[PDB]
Amino acid sequence: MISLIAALAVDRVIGMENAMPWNLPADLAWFKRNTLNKPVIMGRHTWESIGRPLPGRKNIILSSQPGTDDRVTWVKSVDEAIAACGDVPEIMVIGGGRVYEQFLPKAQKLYLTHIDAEVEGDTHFPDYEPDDWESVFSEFHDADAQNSHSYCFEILERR
Ligand SMILES: NC(=O)c1ccc[n+]([C@@H]2O[C@H](COP(=O)([O-])OP(=O)(O)OC[C@H]3O[C@@H](n4cnc5c(N)ncnc54)[C@H](OP(=O)(O)O)[C@@H]3O)[C@@H](O)[C@H]2O)c1
Ligand SMILES: Nc1nc(=O)c2nc(CNc3ccc(C(=O)N[C@@H](CCC(=O)O)C(=O)O)cc3)cnc2[nH]1
Ligand SMILES: [Mn+2]
Ligand SMILES: [Mn+2]
Ligand SMILES: [Mn+2]
Repeated sequence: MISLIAALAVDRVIGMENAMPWNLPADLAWFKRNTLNKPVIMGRHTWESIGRPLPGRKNIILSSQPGTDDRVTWVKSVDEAIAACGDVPEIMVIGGGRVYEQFLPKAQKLYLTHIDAEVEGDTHFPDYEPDDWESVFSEFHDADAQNSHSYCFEILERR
């Protein structure tokens, strides 16, 4: 099973200048809980944005060019990325925009955080078709001293 996990600001913005400008510790904790002990697939730009391997997860990087770091696994196509995960129950695709576009048709589940923040961005989460997806979990949180915007955790499953 393939799942996508992402945090979206207003208008589906996910990034600006290869960075995420907001800081929401509760959402990073949600990201860790839902990805730990699973393989994670990311594109090369997202690898450069994170800047280090994510511990406790098999890190798989998509790039057309040879890898430059043997602490992670480098693959050259979507099919190779999936194969490199082996026989696991759930593969987590962690972006960025171009990678989400390619894996969305193959995904059964979306883990989305909707952040109430207006962000100038240059990268967006793909338009998906709402009729194809059923919301099976949602949890709203007001802003607090640690998290400066309100946010909604949602899990959607392909109908
Ligand atoms: N808010 C969130 O949830 C979230 C999550 C992830 C990322 N982001 C943000 O998203 C932005 C990065 O997204 P992006 O769309 O620019 O880049 P991306 O999807 O991270 O990376 C694209 C790169 O991945 C490689 N790639 C993708 N598909 C491939 C394929 N089929 N075969 C081989 N290589 C492939 C290529 O690398 P080569 O050029 O080396 O071939 C391509 O240039 C940043 O702003 C980051 O902060 C946000
Ligand atoms: N909901 C969501 N939020 C994100 O921030 C996010 N980020 C990415 C890609 N970028 C990043 C950037 C930083 C870390 C990171 O530092 N993660 C730590 C945080 C642990 C914690 O804060 O408790 C990790 O070990 O996962 C992960 C992914 C992909 N999907 C996402 N999905
Ligand atoms: Mn092929
Ligand atoms: Mn197999
Ligand atoms: Mn806000």
